[PDB]
Amino acid sequence: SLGTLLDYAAGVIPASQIRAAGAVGAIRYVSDRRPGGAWMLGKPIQLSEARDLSGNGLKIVSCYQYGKGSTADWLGGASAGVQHARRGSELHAAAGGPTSAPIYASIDDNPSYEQYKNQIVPYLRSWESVIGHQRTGVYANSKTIDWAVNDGLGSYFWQHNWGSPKGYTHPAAHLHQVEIDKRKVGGVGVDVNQILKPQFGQWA
Repeated sequence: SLGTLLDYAAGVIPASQIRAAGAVGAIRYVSDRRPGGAWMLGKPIQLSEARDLSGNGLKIVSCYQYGKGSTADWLGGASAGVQHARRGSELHAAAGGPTSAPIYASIDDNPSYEQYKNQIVPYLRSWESVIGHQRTGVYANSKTIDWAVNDGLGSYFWQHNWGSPKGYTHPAAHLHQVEIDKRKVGGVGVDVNQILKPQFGQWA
């Protein structure tokens, strides 16, 4: 690793506490709170929080996840992709996120090849059609990252371990989620991510 990035949905953490926890920045949501998700005070990142993080010399990265499970964003394929990508782009810009920075679209699942080809490919192609190939990031397991890389879908890859081989890091991944909810920072549960490549989608 080149440093740690934290991700969290339950609340907003003062940048001084992210820095005190040993992280060099955070991966933050450019998404709304779904029904049943009003507790996700960490969604979406606001301009004031982005200014706090950057102010303390911390890195910022954008990710998108609205639904989950039975309401996973990618289920609706192309039509779902344009609706979610537009909103993510709008929220990223509202928090002062530059258009030179990507947004990591979430595949918070362990899909089959059938789900990938029939639903995730049109979903991710819609993200590319809205914000561009160069701005399309993908949060997925290493199997899904490999399928996307092999298809030339997406430019940034953030590996999760649900459906990835034990102890494996995909050689194309920019970021790797290595720990889920095993830490609390400023009263908020956080996930830990390792930076693998020097250009990983940081705003600055």
